[PDB]
Amino acid sequence: SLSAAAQACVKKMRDAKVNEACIRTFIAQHVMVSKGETGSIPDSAIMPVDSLDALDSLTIECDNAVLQSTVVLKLNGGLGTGMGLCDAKTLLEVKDGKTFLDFTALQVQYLRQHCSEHLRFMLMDSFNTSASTKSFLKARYPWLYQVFDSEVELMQNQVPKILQDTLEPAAWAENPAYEWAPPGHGDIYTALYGSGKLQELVEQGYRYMFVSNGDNLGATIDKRVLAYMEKEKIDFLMEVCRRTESDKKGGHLARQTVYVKGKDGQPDAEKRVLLLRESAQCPKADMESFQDINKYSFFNTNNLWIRLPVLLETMQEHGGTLPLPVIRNEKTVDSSNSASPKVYQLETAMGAAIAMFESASAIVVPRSRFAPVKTCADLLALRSDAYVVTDDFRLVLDDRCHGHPPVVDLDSAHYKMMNGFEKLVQHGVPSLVECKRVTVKGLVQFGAGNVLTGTVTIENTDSASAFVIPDGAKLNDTTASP
Ligand SMILES: O=c1ccn([C@@H]2O[C@H](COP(=O)(O)OP(=O)(O)O[C@H]3O[C@H](CO)[C@@H](O)[C@H](O)[C@H]3O)[C@@H](O)[C@H]2O)c(=O)[nH]1
Repeated sequence: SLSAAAQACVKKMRDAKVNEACIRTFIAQHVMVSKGETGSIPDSAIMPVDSLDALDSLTIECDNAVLQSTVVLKLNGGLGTGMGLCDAKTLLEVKDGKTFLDFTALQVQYLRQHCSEHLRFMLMDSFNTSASTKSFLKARYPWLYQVFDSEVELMQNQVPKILQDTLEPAAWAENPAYEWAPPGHGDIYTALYGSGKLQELVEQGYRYMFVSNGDNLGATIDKRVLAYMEKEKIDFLMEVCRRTESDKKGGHLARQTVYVKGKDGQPDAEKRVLLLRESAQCPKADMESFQDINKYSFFNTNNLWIRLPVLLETMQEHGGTLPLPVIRNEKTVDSSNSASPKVYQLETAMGAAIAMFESASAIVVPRSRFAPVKTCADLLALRSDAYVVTDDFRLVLDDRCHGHPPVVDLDSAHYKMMNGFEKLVQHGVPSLVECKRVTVKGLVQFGAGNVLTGTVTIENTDSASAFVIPDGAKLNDTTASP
């Protein structure tokens, strides 16, 4: 029996024609929250993972059948609020004249010309990113546009922001659209299930799905992963990378120990269960432990593989939902206005599913399968010569980097927003391939042919005047300033 508040959310969602699966999923989360669940996973409750197989040790590729039964999906429904974006992040340029969307399509095309001509490709969009994405494909990749509605787009759900006190759905007279928020990428399972698409794919013979973030262009299908999954009989596989200094926004792997006292005579059998802990799930006042890349050295790339029939059946047996651990995000109904009421926005992360299948597992993969873009600082790295384009169109770190991406640090006051960062490279993107660390303090502007090497800091202590770096400049292990 639901409290009045929960019942009000259900009513609001029904009135707005929200899919039943999404409502059941959101409500179970609301029940948790009402009982005290904050979403936090304390350090005392988890332990490090010390042993995982490595993709580098694999060699056998899957058979044609298995490959043909694999669907590719790219997440594309988030906001780049932190980077001051207002539309799909994937529409931003990555290399001269090419956007994330450009390289994604080229990737699909390449696989359709080489691996499987009928490769099923999908994009999960939000209503905020849907139209922009469709129009881009229509003008640039018509072969994708023509089947956009039929097979490519998965529309994520929308859930109501709830008042922090009573947990009642919040109202915003000025702009009611602000009463709804995306539910996190963890919503993919729910949307796949509720729309009937998950069932449809399984009916058509699809058995696996390879999902990855829209910002990560180093991720494509590796037939060795499929063979490994087939053999080891794994239903869910998370690709994790050895954590570097640059991995601060995202989640890390961890384990807990479960005791399965199975059998007569045989004793306490210990069973390691894995789980994901997003930055937002670390108690705010214990963040340094989440930040210690030695304690938790396995960082989630969000390159996930899921066996569709199994996902479908476990959701069916569980009331038609995937009970992922809730993440309680705090904000105000009108993100911009801090005078607006405080609210909780319940979300889930796609990788949290690793805790939902008995045979779930993780695999360490090389850094080439992970080129993240969470900040403008990451965008700088991706744009610089540090990253290169492969033949199958993935963006990978240059060989000279040794799996070590440049540690970029830009003054949050001038470059956190895309408008600020865009003026920083207005005159050209500095070569960073031979650069291990570059920091920029104060207002600065790169000139053309700028080449950094070793550890380079650029200080503009002056402030009131943009320190414009000369053209052809060359900065090696130094601190350049006016
Ligand atoms: O409701 C949502 C929210 C996000 N996204 C998309 O899904 C990806 C989510 O990534 P983003 O918000 O940029 O990053 P995080 O959620 O902070 O982190 C994810 O990606 C990190 C690797 O970059 C992992 O370490 C984390 O565990 C994983 O949750 C992006 O393509 C988004 O556009 C959606 O489609 N819908």
